[PDB]
Parts: sequence; structure tokens; C-alpha cells
Amino acid sequence: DACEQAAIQCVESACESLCTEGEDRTGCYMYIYSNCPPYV
Repeated sequence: DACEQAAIQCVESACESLCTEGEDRTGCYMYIYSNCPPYV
């Protein structure tokens, strides 16, 4: 497992490469998108 782990790394592209799309990405990407700069 890695999708969520991608978001841990604070890289939008990590979720993109890892997580498929249309939920898998969303959960991951939403984290970064509300945790990582330049979003937070």
C-alpha cells in the first residue's frame, strides 16, 4: 500500500502516480490539498 503514503510525502504528483483516480486519488490528494503548502 502506498496511495495514502504518497500524500504523506506531501506531493500532489505522488497521489497522481500512485492512486488510480475517482476516490483513490481523491482521499490522498484532498489530504495534500488541505495539508501541504501552498494549500494547507
